[PDB]
Amino acid sequence: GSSGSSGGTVKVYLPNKQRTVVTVRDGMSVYDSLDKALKVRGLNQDCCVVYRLIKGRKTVTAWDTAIAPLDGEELIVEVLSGPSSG
Repeated sequence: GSSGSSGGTVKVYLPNKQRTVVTVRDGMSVYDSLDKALKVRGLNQDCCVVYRLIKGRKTVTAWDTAIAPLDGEELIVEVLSGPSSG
């Protein structure tokens, strides 16, 4: 959404129709990053997924992955759920 803000942070969209701004570090991973983002609610990196904003497409992300290559972007943290098949 309209947000004319440019600095050293990132917006994290939680599944709790909520969002949290985190600091962009060049070392930590997405897990250690979204870690709190989850704990804050009590979520876990087991039944949760993070989507990246690419050309307006939720591109799943890895936990082991780094958060360095995430300068100026937004991730969507959701809970793994849905009818796989059937």
